[PDB]
Amino acid sequence: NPIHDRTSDYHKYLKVKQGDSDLFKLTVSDKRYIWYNPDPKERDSYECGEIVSETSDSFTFKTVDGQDRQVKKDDANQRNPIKFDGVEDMSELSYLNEPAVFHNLRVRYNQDLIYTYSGLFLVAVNPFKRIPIYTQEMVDIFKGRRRNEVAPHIFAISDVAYRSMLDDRQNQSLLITGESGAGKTENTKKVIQYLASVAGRNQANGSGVLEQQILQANPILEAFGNAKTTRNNNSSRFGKFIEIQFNSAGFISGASIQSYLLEKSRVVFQSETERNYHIFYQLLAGATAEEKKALHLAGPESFNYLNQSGCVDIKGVSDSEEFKITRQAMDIVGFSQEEQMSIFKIIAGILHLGNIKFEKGAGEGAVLKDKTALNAASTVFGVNPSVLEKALMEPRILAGRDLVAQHLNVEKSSSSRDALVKALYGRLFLWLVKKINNVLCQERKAYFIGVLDISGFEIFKVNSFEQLCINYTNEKLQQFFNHHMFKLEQEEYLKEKINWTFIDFGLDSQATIDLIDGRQPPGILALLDEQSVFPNATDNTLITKLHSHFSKKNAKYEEPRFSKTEFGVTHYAGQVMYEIQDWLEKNKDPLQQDLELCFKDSSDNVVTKLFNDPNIASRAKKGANFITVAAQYKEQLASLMATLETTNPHFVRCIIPNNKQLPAKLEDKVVLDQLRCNAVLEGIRITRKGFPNRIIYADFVKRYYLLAPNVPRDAEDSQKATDAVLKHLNIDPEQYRFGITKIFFRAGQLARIEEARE
Repeated sequence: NPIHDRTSDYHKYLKVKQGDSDLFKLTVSDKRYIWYNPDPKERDSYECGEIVSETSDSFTFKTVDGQDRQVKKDDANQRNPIKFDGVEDMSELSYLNEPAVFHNLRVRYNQDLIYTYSGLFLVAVNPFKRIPIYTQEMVDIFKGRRRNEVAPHIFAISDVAYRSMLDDRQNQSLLITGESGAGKTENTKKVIQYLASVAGRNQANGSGVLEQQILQANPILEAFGNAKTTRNNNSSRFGKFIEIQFNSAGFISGASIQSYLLEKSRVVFQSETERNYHIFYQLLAGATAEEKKALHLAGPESFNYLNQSGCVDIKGVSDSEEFKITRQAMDIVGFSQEEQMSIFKIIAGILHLGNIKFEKGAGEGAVLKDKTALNAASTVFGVNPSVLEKALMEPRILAGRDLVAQHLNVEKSSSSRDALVKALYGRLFLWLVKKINNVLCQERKAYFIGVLDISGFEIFKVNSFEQLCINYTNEKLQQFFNHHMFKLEQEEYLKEKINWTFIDFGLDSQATIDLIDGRQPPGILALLDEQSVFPNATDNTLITKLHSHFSKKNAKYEEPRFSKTEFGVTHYAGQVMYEIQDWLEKNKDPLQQDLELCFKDSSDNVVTKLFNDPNIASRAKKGANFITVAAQYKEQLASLMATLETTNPHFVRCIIPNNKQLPAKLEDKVVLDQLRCNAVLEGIRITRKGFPNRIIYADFVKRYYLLAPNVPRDAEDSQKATDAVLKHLNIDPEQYRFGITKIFFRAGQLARIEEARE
């Protein structure tokens, strides 16, 4: 049942059902169409045309409503011949317009074919349905297969990365990106699944204990890193760089996980129709009778951190059941049964801190009249409720050389409480991953295949400091792609006898990067850092600086017309308006030293290494105190790229067909503007300067042969074996760059040579 049997699930679900015959009796076209739009202003809605007057000025195409508009060779989105509809590689489409590219994966999608190669890119549209293509029988089919040797699948790009590591003896990397809830996380899971198979270490068919530890380090991270949102009922609230390490033989020997940008806010505040992290709900419905009273728990709605968001129980699964796999995977990877209670006690404590309703007392300054929830909160932790009490409403400050206790109003006595909660969860999660690495990362890793999982550019309603970071990361990854293209493009420029004219891109992406992290002149991240060192500077002066540095003095910068708090940065994808607000606070992650030294000596074995160890409770020591959140981010990002540059990358781009989570719903607007949020199309357009028919070597030699007296069927060398149907037919040095060595083909004008009778 290989590529041979046409009645296998492989042919059924991953292939376009293959007719019979082949010759002049298969769908044939003898005319020409075009992609126009019925609505002039509305861009994302197109329709089939008809081209009736050629004249090299414009195209006077017919319509379907009977009328006859016009257009020239600047917008004419000439549609590809129908024999192309369905192609697995868009790298062959004679025309590369926006609608053309949308139509292909549109046809692919209606046939449940969600994977499609676009150049060196791997495109995958979220099916919102159960396609049975992830079986063990499926994995065995991709083993030892080549890209052009099989159909497009996450397994195809996985195997290829694995084979290259064994052959070229180089390191590999996968870059899976896209909007949240668009396919990723799941794709990256399939990558690990496949690799656990081909490079598995079990006698007969299974895991070798080690493999499971890896396969099980996943349920845990989703329990703390996932939650239901408006995009997906699982949606990842963090980025991650997973490194799968091997030995020389090609056997999986260990792995290591890297974490980024955890959504600390979700803990304290979930949005409408959304819910908090899974771990909370799995605990409540999961913990047995005695465990509930042990930590003083009650209903999943009697907690201020889980009730205001108008939703609790999700539609499709339970929670107590998935709490089984959580504690199950927790003891497979290795976590003391007591260390697991410790983890839960914090998850439980967090709930009670959210239940501390601060009330007003004598004039300003709050009062916790009802010491009910705090006591319980302080119980599970192991801290002094008395000192915790006033360390949260009467912290000391170092104003001058005086160190004075200070009563706080409700707003600031509540903010400090939420800041305490975030810090805890953000460190616990930072502790989880840490324990997992020491159980899976290694000492003498031979080679590794890395899987970067993070979202690309994203324009929300209100962009804040966390959006600046990822958009800053994307600017580099997108620069990494365009740069990687040079190297290769130049290579196959060499073995063609005739070599192409040196061509450069200095990459206009460097400008935006300078605007963000530049040193001299200072960039956003720089000016922001100088503004944070002062125990004084506000959010007004913060933006006052930027506007005085970049307004009318920087191309990528823009000052809003009527807005008094924002600024716009022109990225690769477009302009994004950023709101200032609490950047000055979140850039330092302040935590009143009293709450720090309050927890720093508690009764527990887990909650203490969170406050006592600088590897988890602090940042790099240089000059004054430790560094800023933005400083650490620039550093880690830079480190990420250092590794990436050492590897041979593969690019996967996830897509969502609709904002409703429905199958068979391919929205033009939604899907179309998503092919530009990413550029998977422009990736090929750069090769269009040479050849846009990218495929293997020469096929006109080994495909056609019936054509009228011109080229024979079998000639001597695949280079000039067809030395007539593509030259003496109105051609000369001006098409495909084939001298005497190697090349790829050119199909731009390909339409006059074939389309009628043989």
